[PDB]
Order: sequence, then structure tokens, then C-alpha cells
Amino acid sequence: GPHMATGQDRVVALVDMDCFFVQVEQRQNPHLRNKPCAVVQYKSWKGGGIIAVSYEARAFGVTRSMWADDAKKLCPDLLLAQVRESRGKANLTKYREASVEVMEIMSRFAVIERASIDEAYVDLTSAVQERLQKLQGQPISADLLPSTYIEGLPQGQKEGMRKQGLFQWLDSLQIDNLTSPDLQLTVGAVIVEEMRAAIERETGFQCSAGISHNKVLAKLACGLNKPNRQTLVSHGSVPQLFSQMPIRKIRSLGGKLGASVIEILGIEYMGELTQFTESQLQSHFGEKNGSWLYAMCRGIEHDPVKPRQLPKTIGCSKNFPGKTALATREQVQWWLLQLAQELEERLTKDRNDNDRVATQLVVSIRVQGDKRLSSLRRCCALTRYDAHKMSHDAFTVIKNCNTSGTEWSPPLTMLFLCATKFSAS
DNA sequence: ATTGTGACGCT
Ligand SMILES: Nc1nc2c(ncn2[C@H]2C[C@H](O)[C@@H](COP(=O)(O)NP(=O)(O)OP(=O)(O)O)O2)c(=O)[nH]1
Ligand SMILES: [Mn+2]
Ligand SMILES: [Mn+2]
Repeated sequence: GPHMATGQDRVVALVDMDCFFVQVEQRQNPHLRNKPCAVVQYKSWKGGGIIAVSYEARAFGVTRSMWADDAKKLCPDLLLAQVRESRGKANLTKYREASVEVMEIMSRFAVIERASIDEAYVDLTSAVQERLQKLQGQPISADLLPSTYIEGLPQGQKEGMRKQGLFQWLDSLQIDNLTSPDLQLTVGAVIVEEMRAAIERETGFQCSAGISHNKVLAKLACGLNKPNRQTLVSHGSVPQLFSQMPIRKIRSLGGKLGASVIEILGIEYMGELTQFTESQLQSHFGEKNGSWLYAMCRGIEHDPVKPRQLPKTIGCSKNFPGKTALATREQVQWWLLQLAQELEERLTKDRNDNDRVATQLVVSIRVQGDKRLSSLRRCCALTRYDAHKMSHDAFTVIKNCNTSGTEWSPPLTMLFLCATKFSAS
């Protein structure tokens, strides 16, 4: 009853850019705007692998992880932009820099947690309190929410339905109670409209967002009405929303754990989890996961928005599939040097921009015929931003994997160099 | 022959 805390203390948003790499390329090349297009990596093998797809191209069935040649079968007029290649590998610098543009705008409104190259969580609780006190009890006009959907409304064309649901929501609002969670979410949504307007004005990029009381619901909400819209998921919307929500749609349950929840419990949807005790869930999935699942199926999650705008690691990876797998010593050395040169460039720029230095270098490899994505992972000291030294140390750290009696065997199908353990400088 | 990352948990 009164003592069952409902996890309505916070206002959290998740902002995620729409078809991000495509928008970056469309901004640079106006011929690509408002067209079916996609961004690929490489080009020789089946036209390259697609990593981002405009919404126009998605209507033809083009998806991420498709080969461009196959996508062209679905979409013969598909336009393609290629990721930059430097030193024989994909170079994602243009998109990392675009990301920083967006992150810097978001950071003006509130402390953010970078969650990927194109998305961040925002803790808006303090900003909402400030705005509520500034409103001095003034109601909230629908004009302030021009791109907001209220999940689960209306009850009882697309734009018309959106505005009907928004009117139902706004007429139901108790504007006098500065502590109403629903009001707090609404004011959050007003701020997020302003944030998304600023992002689009100042970068040209459109994005969607979710507003709810925690990160998992905010991330789920964001995807409900993409592209170029934001979605408010209130605490009261959760039972209906979860009643037909496949468990795999929830962040962290899209893999083996979610499959085991489904198989062991004999359920399909998030809402069915409510019928199990906390102890039952802890028994099957462990104490942490069990407590998390017990609260999350009731809409409650406590994971904080971490104050972290910069990546915690800076890494460089390249696959060598099939007959391109590295089978000589000179090959492994040359590719370790290419990787180290890109790493050195990114680290030197990171030091100048962010006043920090990495102190540990992680070397990861895959060997041909190995089932695992990473065969060996070994760390050494990173004492100097020098590509030649980083590559020699990575080699020193992996060389005892070679079983040849000049050659390399088994051949290497992946190299990975990652700088970690940053320290102020 | 999805590839290139990046966060985080387990032991
Ligand atoms: N290298 C690489 N980059 C990737 C991969 N997957 C995604 N990216 C890059 C390209 C993506 O643009 C970007 C952001 O990933 P999302 O937010 O998951 N997708 P988006 O913003 O495209 O569309 P939506 O409107 O549905 O959010 O990350 C990958 O497997 N490899
Ligand atoms: Mn995105
Ligand atoms: Mn994203």
C-alpha cells in the first residue's frame, strides 16, 4: 500500500539519433537527402555490409547487416555512402565527431550518460523541478508538445490520433500538484522537445526520444514512434504496454538470459513476470537479475544516469575472414601497426581534448576455426602514445600463440587493440 | 564473408 515505492522519483529521457550515419552523410551530401539510402563498410565483398538505413529505404525491406548487393535486389534505386577507409580499415572518425556535436548540445540542458555513438540518457528531475517552479502553476499547452506521443492514448490519420491522445493526457493533468509524477514526466517531455529542437537547429540531425521514470522505459519508449518523434511512457501505461511486450524487447533481455526466462518460466510477455515472487526469480536467474526482473516487470528500475559523456575505452578492430586470415609474421606485424597508428591518432586527439591519458593496452585476437569471437585477450602497459611501440608490445604479448616452426598458424581472423584505464592529465 | 565498436558482469 502506502509503503510500496513505485519508482516514480526521477524523470529520465533517452535521446537516440534517427538513422544516424545516414543523416551524417545526407548532411554532407545534399543529393542523398529524402532518398532511400544506406551506409556500408567496405565494397568488394557483395557491395559492402550495411550498418545504417534511411527510413525511405527501410520501407523496401533494407536492414542493417544486409549486404549492399542484396539490398539493391530489394531497392534498385538505393543510394549508398561508404565509411572512410584509412590504413586498410574502416575509419569511423566522421561519425564520432558528429556524435560529439550532439552530445555537447544535450549537455547544456542536463547531465548526460553517453550510451552509444548516437544516444544518451538524460536525468531531467532537477530541470523539471526548476521549470515547474517557473511555471507558477500555469497549465501545459499542447503547442509545447508538437511531436510527443502518449503511450496507451487515446483510449475510450496518424497526426490526428497523436493529438487526440495528447489532449486526453493534458486534460487529465493535475497541474496544481507539483509532486505528481505524471506532471513531472509531461514537463520532462516539454524540455525534451526543446532539446530535440536545439539538436536539429544546430546540427541538422533529427532524433527521437523516450521520456519515463527510468532508463529501460525511456529506451523502450524512444523506439515506439521513430523517426522524429518522442514518446512519454507513464507509470500507469506499464501494465497494458507490458501485457503484450515480448520479453526480448527489454534492454538486456534480448539474448541468452531472456531466452532462459521464456523457456524456464514458460511465458512470452514482460507482464507475465508479475506472477512470480522475487525469490522465485532470484532462484532461477540469480539474486541481482531476479531482483531486477521483479521490479522491472512492474515498471521500476533504479540504474542511475551516470555522469559520463566520453567513452571509457578507445579501440580499433579488424576482421580477417576466410582466405584473408593472417598467416605470416610480417602480416600480423603490419596490421598491428595499422591498428596502432589509428589508435595513436585517436588517443593523441583524446588527450588534447579531454585532459586524460590511457594507461593500459588490451590486445585481443581470434584464430581461424575458433568458435569464440575473442580467442585471446591480454593486457600490457601503455606508457607512450607511439604506434610503433604499441604494435611491438601487442606482438610481444600475443606471439606465443604462433605454433609454426616465419609463418603464423592458426591464421588470425581478428585483431583488436583497445586503450583503457584512463587517468587525469 | 555482418563488421567495428563499447559497456558491463562473472570468477
Ligand atoms: N560499425 C558498426 N556501426 C554500427 C553497427 N550498428 C550500428 N552502427 C552505427 C550506424 C548507426 O547509424 C549508429 C547508431 O546505431 P542505431 O541507433 O542502433 N541505428 P540508427 O541510428 O542507424 O537508426 P535508428 O533510427 O533505428 O536509431 O551506429 C555495427 O554493427 N557496426
Ligand atoms: Mn539511432
Ligand atoms: Mn542508437
